[PDB]
Amino acid sequence: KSGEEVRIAVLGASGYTGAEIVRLLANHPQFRIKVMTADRKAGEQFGSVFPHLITQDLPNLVAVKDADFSNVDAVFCCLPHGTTQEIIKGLPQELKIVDLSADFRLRDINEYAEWYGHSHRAPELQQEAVYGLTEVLRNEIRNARLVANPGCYPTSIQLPLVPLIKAKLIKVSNIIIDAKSGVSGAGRGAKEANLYTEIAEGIHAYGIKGHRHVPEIEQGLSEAAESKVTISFTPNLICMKRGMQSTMFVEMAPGVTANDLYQHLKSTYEGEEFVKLLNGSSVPHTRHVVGSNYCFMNVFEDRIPGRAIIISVIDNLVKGASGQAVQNLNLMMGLPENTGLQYQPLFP
Amino acid sequence: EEVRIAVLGASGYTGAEIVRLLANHPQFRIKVMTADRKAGEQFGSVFPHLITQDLPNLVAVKDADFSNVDAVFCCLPHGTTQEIIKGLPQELKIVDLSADFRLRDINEYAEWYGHSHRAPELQQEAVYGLTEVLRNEIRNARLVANPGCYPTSIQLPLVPLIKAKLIKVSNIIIDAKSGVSGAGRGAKEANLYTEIAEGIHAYGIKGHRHVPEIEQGLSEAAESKVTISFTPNLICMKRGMQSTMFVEMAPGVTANDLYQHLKSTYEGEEFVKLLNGSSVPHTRHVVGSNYCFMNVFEDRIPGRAIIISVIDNLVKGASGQAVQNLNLMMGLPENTGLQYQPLFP
Amino acid sequence: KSGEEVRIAVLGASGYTGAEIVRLLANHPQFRIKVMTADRKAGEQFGSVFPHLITQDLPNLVAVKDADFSNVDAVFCCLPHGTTQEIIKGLPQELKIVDLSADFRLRDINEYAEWYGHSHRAPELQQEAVYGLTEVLRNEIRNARLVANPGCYPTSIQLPLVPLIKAKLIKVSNIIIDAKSGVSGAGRGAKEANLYTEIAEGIHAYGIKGHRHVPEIEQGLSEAAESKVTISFTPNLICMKRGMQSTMFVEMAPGVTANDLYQHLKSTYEGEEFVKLLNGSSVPHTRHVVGSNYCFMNVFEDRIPGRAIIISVIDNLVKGASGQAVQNLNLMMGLPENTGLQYQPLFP
Amino acid sequence: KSGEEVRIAVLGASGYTGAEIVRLLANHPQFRIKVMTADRKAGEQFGSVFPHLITQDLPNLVAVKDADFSNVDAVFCCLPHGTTQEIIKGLPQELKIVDLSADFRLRDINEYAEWYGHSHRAPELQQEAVYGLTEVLRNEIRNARLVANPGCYPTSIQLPLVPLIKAKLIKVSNIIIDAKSGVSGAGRGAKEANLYTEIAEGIHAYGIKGHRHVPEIEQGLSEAAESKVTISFTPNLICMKRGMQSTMFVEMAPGVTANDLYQHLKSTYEGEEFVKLLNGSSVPHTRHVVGSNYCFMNVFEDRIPGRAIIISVIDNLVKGASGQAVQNLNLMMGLPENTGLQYQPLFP
Repeated sequence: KSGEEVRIAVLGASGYTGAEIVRLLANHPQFRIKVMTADRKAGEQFGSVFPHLITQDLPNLVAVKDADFSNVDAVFCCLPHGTTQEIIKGLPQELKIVDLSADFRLRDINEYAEWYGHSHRAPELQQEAVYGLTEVLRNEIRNARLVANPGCYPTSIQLPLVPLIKAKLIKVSNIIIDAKSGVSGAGRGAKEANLYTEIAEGIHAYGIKGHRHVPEIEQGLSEAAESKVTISFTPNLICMKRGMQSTMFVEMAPGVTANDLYQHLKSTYEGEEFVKLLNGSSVPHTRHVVGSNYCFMNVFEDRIPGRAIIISVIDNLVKGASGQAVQNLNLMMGLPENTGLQYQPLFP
Repeated sequence: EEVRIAVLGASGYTGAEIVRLLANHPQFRIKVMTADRKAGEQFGSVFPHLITQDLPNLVAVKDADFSNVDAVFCCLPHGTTQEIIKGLPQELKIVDLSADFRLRDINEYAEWYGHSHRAPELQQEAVYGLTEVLRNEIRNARLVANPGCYPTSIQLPLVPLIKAKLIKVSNIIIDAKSGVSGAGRGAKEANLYTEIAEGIHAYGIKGHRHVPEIEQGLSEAAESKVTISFTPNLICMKRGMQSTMFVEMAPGVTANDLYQHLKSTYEGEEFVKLLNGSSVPHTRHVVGSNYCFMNVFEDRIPGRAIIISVIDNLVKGASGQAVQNLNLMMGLPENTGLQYQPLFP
Repeated sequence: KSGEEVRIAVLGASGYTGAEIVRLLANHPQFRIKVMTADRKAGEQFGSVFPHLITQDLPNLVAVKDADFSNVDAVFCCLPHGTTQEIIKGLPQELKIVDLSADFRLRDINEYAEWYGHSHRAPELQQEAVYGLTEVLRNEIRNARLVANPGCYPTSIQLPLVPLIKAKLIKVSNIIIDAKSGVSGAGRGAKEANLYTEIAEGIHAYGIKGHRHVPEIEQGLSEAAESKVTISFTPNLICMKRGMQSTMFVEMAPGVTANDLYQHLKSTYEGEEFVKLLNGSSVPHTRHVVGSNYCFMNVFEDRIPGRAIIISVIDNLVKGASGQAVQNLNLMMGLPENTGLQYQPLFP
Repeated sequence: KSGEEVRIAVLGASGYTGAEIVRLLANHPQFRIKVMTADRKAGEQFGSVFPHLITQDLPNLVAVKDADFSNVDAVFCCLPHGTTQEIIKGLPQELKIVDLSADFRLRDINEYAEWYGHSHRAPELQQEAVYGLTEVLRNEIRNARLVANPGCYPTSIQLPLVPLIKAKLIKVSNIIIDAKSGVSGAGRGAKEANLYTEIAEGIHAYGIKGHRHVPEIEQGLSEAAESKVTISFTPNLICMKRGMQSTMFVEMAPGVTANDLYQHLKSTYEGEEFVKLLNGSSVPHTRHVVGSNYCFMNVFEDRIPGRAIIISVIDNLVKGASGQAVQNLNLMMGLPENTGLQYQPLFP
């Protein structure tokens, strides 16, 4: 603890999202959790919900409806869809808000109702929200009040593709993406599908053709391309808790080589602490960024002429979620972006 | 009637699988097993899970007596295979699980393996052991080159679709995933539980030794040179393999059309099943069986389709198919000793 | 399929137990499933409940009420607890029944109600039921109509301990047992505690002093000792799907050595196909019996004078459950015990 | 970083031990690695050996013989064995040294030879070395130049047992211990037995009667009891990377209850940040201390009258190794004990 303390409120902290925010803020010198909510577990001690955090001095969980924000400086929000928009819309003006849900991610409010089953409840506010892909919208994020924190898959995919598309080094046709993620992305909910026995020692694709993150990914790619981009995105559930890898099979622009893609990503992220372009032909392993806020990537040439292969990995729970959220709040509060986010990966 | 089996190079996982599968085979009985590093040792000592099996002690390959052997399963190094197999007696059914006799173009072999083919004559008579596809040929063959795991999972769905001209041979993008058991039992830092568990990574980028084997099969089906994109990934699981093929369909063809053609092609096949509706094949669902489960889906991009195929890399992807082939070449039903259902959970 | 088919009925087949029975019987040349029941999953196709069995020609699930036993030879039962006692009590007479639940394992009626919450609903029937520990009560089981198939932990423990106690080679004082089991024993029920994320890469003890298998184990040991035996049993949930290991720390009788124990178990089980004493100082691995109906064991000298350490492993789902259930039905039907049970361990 | 820099040298850093030290020191404001040795991988960048540490600014590994200690203040040592004593003996008589090997853990030189074959090579230095069980020998560690960092199993075992024995609350007879550990404790050595395929989905006991940690454990227990303590210790290799759990089945002294044991541990470690006694009957999970320098423990009454069950868990790589080493060096350098050791558990 140092500098001036920033009073934090975590809304919807009973999931893994909340556990990670707590974990990360325990290492942050200024951010201090003062209020935590979990409607289904109000009155309970967080240490009772997450035994691994028993040594942390935290306030008892309260129902979000009883949360007092008058003496709070910033909020990390992780509530259900629809309810999020209503709650955030009512929060006081003097606050920094980072919503980890997808509720304020899509600019097209109609595109939201189509993919989430209901009318956008905060259309006015949606126009004020800024997409939290730190390294890409940094300028806009630092003077934004409401930040819509990106989803995990979208984060791993846009970091490499956005800059390449803006520079016109790759075409926007036939972008084939095969993404893999640890099962922690499915949450703590009691589901037969996510049982150790149903997951361990095996894998399988899911969300074929229409995963809810597709619109989010295309939104960012379309803005970079200045034309409607339609991708092929196939996620796969892996028998591991943490870690995410997105492999993008792209067609390069006329005369462009895999090395050209490599050099552009290199100069684009050379000064970026959390986005690292690996050396030579080193292959990024998801195991090498677990527990860190890092994104490791590299690009290789495809056996097929004119094509390239891009591999991007992150800890779906950190840079893919809570890590990026804290990174954004650091930026919004004017603090170094790496504050409390320098934990090196836990390997083995 | 009992068929005397010899297993050359049985100290690996491949050998263990052969022993396990032949344990429930009414006719095939192992009489000879070789291994040079672990020669003289009891197999139950190399693989404690097979301690109840009555097997001969391992012997050096140079001391193996094939005179009283009917069939042979071969699993030797990247070069010693051609020499050894070339010197085996004539009256024998031979199923080589290595990749030494998989490529017909003797030239392509030198390219991807360094040295020149050491048995070009035999190469001409060897038959690619992709059972469901070359059944007729395998039945008449003396020497069968058992397919590799990735190639098996891929050619089964792709060969018939290309022959029927329902998919194009351009931009065939393949992302394959395999359990680390495919890496072998060799002592390596990279394959340690600590270096593998709770994580994944791609490997053999652009230049994996199975690429020409895959293209060979696709090219003949297409009658033109096919160049694919193939990217394998090492998964943190022991058994299981899943190949995802992102293909472009011919004009006017839909994903369902591909589904129906595969359905018709394999309706009578016991070990290749097309799942119903849009059910997704899980590698966990075929572990320990000689099955290959597959299904095809519409791609979000117009004119494209997504094909998913899974097998147990150690069974239908290796030893299972080798036994399926030997049954065929020995005149026995193909499923003999290969009806074990998947071990799930 | 060989001469003389036996029509099998499986009640409560929607769980892992049922799945294992299906897998095993597909290997059985005589046993053929003709009826399968599921409570809140009736009418569905078994291949839909368990995709890995999609190739098996099986009857669709029906309500237990619709079960027609007129043409059924044997019955495998796996139900709630309390529901089992009722259903079995009301079953035909000319039926061979193997109950995998714990309902008919304990002879002490009060002891049951005391460990299962409710009172025994078939006290009269309980007296006819035979404990299904094959190798130990083979003669009784053979002529029994109702067989109470043993639990997994109890199977791994009694096999080595019962003969040793009968032989008076070990004392019944301070029998300390630390058992470890794969999470598959917890069932396919949707529960947070059994999620991959909550189980993977970690272990923990459970049921500390108060596990339902204790009275089952003590019952067998007390009978073998002709005295009331009170043990120390502590189970541990391991991050693996199947496999089970029981480590018994016992005190040997005066003048007895670990080798003496070893030789008695060897002679006791030399002609037993499914109970094997490993050679020399070989340590039994759970990974080495997975998928088989084997129980591998060995006994070692303890550093403390006068003590020994016995290690016993089995696949909790096979010899610890469905495999032994099938072993028992074979015996009851006059078929070789290994019929459909010669599957060698799936390793790796 | 802040407050005068402490230049660190790590001898034998190519293993998990060294990687862990690097990870922990990256979070330490004062400790800065300046020298790292390794013979096999001499000349290589640490980031090439451990890809998860590529963003760290470290010196290339150098052969120990070419190591320069002129600009080093303290040293962490993780050399083979039989090599440690000779090397440490030759280091500058002014460096603070924490040896993570077992070579200086045994005070009785005769015991060392009697257990390792060859004689102790630095018996004179041995008398000077201090056993590094921080919470137990804090005062001595503060003043030591050479600290023999405890092994993992012994640390998890002595923390609970030592206090209880000194208070004579438990007998020193029939102390039965069954311990479990993640395979990371086996090292990064290329070995068939530690392959994913040979470890995953299975467990097995090892070192039956004869594990090298036994004399270390008995040394601590005998000191506490003031008599020779002979224990029963049985380790087990678990299919998980990190984590360790020791379960001690002990006999309580006359009139002593489990609660008495609980209350004494509660009182003993009340002010200890890294040794936590859980509440009520809360069971410690190894998954709940992963990545942290914590030891979670609890005690329960055994089903057998007069007996009790103690469970202690830690991350074998942190509190069981590098975490405690850093903890000790903090004391020796006069820095707050928890400096750079406040990382909360990585769960899930």
